[PDB]
Amino acid sequence: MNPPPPETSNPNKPKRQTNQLQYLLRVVLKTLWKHQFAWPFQQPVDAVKLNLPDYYKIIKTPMDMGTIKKRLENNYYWNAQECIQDFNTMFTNCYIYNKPGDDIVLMAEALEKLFLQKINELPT
Ligand SMILES: CC(C)N1c2cc(Nc3nccc(-c4ccccc4)n3)ccc2N(C)C(=O)[C@H]1C
Repeated sequence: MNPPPPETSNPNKPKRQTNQLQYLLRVVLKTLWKHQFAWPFQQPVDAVKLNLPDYYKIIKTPMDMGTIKKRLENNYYWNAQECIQDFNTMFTNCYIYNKPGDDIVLMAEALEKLFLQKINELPT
């Protein structure tokens, strides 16, 4: 049931290491990574382990912080907005598949609040 994980290395993509991208890796992701509620988002959803054969039949653009981290470390992104879009996909996937008030949603919401606080001001 588990599809292959999203791509994290692509030598053909045009890469950059902007100040903003470095900050997203060194400050934003690494602080989120240590949050008490980070653990469900640190790797792709393992639908086999969770016995959720429906998950990837609903969520067609999966994303997780482990993937974002590998992408940042591989300079996969051209700008910070591309990386922020991946974070937003991760959060939105959770809000789509689950319902308001579910425990996993409360965890995603806590992470998102921290994420939005940290990216409110980015380097120049
Ligand atoms: C809804 C839940 C299945 N959920 C999820 C689960 C995990 N991992 C995990 N492992 C053991 C127990 C639990 C668990 C069990 C009952 C209540 C709350 C958590 N969750 C990792 C990520 C996700 N995300 C991001 C989702 O959107 C969906 C797929």
